[PDB]
Amino acid sequence: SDSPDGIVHLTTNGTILSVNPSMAGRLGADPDTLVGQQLSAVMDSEAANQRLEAGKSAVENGTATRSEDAVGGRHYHNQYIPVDSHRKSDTFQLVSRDIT
Repeated sequence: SDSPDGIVHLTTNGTILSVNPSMAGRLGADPDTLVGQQLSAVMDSEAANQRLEAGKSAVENGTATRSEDAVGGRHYHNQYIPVDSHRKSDTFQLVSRDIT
C-alpha cells in the first residue's frame, strides 16, 4: 500500500526506542514525542500490552512471531523480530501491517 508498514523498535519492558514515519503518523504524533514513551502511553493500552507479550515471547525463543490485533477501527498483522537474538535479548522490531 501507500504507507509502508509501521515499524517500531521496542524494549521488552515497552519503551519505544524508535518509530517509523508511518508508525508515527498512524499514532498521530511525531517521533520526537514518541521515542521516550511507553508503548501503552501512546495507543490502546490493552493492545499495547498484548503486542508486548508477543515481542517478549519472540525475544525469549529467539524467533520471529506474528499476531493480529484489532485496534481503532482497524486490523493489523504484527511481526515481532528480536534484534540481536543472543546478546541484545531485550529488544525487537515490531513490524505492523494495516490489513483493514
